Amino acid sequence: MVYVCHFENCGRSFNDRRKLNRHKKIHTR
Ligand SMILES: [Zn+2]
Repeated sequence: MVYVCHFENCGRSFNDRRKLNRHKKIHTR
């Protein structure tokens, strides 16, 4: 349904897992 990348500085809301599974790159390496 909805997914909120409320990381230790982020806060991005998304309406599918694919948007989060691609946003995760902004928190990779
Ligand atoms: Zn995030």
